[PDB]
Amino acid sequence: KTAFLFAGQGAQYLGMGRDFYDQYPIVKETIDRASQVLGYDLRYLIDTEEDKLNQTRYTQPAILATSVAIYRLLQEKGYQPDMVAGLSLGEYSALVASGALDFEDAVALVAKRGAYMEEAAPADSGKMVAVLNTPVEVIEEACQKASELGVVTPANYNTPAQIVIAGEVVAVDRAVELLQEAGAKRLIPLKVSGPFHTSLLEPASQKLAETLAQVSFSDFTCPLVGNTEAAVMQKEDIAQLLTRQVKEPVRFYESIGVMQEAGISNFIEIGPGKVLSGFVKKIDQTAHLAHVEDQASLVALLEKL
Repeated sequence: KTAFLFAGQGAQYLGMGRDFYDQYPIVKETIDRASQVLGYDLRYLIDTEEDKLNQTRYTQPAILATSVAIYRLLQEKGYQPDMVAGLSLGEYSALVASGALDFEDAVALVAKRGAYMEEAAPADSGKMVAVLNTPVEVIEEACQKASELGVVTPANYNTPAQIVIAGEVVAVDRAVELLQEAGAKRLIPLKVSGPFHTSLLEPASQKLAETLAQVSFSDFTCPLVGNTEAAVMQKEDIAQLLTRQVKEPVRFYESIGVMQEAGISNFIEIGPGKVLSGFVKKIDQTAHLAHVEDQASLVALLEKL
């Protein structure tokens, strides 16, 4: 019946979760637990350090702790998910919600993940273009022809009409030239992060694989649809899949199709932000959808209960 969709990097904002934090002990406990694991006050970072909040190595545990706290709050109000998924970093939040990853383990692990991603691909390096309203085949082909010139592949399959390509500057420029020729009307350059979810991140993925080998995963208490394979993840595959996730495409709409086939009717995006909700509305405007990131959005959800 219901899937929780967890936020990814880029949706953070100063003060996120603070309303919940003061009001709900399950929230304060979750954030202060992450603060202990980290060796610094995450609540103060989120509330006051805007530049650090936007630095990958802090963004990742900030969002994960905030999201896990929001999911845990939803659990206290009587919402339990039947399936989960999360956007990139949000996959780890979903791993925590799905019972497979310990919360304190997650917090340390994403601080490391963030670090490795940031060093291997800084926020201003390479290029990312959102290619709107063009067939997937065209985008893939364009990126293929352009690959002779360097790394360029689709990074984020968001909707059938919204695919972000990423990689190195010259190679990505050659890709959009091929797209315009092919007739692509709407190509939006993005200044969000390094070219994540391409082979450029292979060095990152090596370090993460060593770190992951140390992480001990548990049984899934609920099914999780993974970013990489757009399929329900199996316990024995988690680390191999998280290893590839940082250097391979995130396949969001295909994942939403697996959940609709599993018969899920209702979607709740766990904040910060409403990015996944925007995507699922395009995938299927008839799908029942809600997001929770703050007191107002919590009430809008609960008043249907």
